[PDB]
Amino acid sequence: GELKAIAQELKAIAKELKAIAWEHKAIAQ
Amino acid sequence: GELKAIAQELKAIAKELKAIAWEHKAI
Amino acid sequence: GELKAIAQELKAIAKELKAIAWEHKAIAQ
Amino acid sequence: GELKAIAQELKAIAKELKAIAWEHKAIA
Amino acid sequence: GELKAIAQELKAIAKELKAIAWEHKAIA
Amino acid sequence: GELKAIAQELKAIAKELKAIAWEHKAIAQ
Ligand SMILES: [Br-]
Repeated sequence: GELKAIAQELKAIAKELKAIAWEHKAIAQ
Repeated sequence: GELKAIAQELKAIAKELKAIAWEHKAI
Repeated sequence: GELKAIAQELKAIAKELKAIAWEHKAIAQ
Repeated sequence: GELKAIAQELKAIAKELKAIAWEHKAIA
Repeated sequence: GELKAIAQELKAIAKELKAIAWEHKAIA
Repeated sequence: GELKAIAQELKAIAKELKAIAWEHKAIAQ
């Protein structure tokens, strides 16, 4: 379904944001 | 429901953005 | 309702991007 | 209604994204 | 539509995100 | 459909995020 595909994109977005959040944390040494 | 699920992913999103807002406040 | 839930999480999202905007604004000024 | 409320939050999100971009450009 | 309107704001979001990556591309 | 249109913008959004994500990594290096 298209609602399911919408959740899938939101999920991929969340993990990209997860990674960036981690970079900032790492970069904060 | 797939709307509930959509909401969950937005919740996770706000969680990461919050973490990011902080690490900026932390640098 | 579930659409309300979605709108509420987008409000929260908009908020964090506001905070992030301010921190960047800070770095500049 | 609710779909409207969603568009207006998106709008607000777009606006804040634009604010961040401006601040990036403004460092140099 | 309202759905149509949501897509336009999401399109606006994509655009601002693309501007952020451009400034970042300038730094990096 | 309009839902597919929405899912496609979310796909475009994930892409730019991904690029920004790779920008932060390059700085980390
Ligand atoms: Br950023």
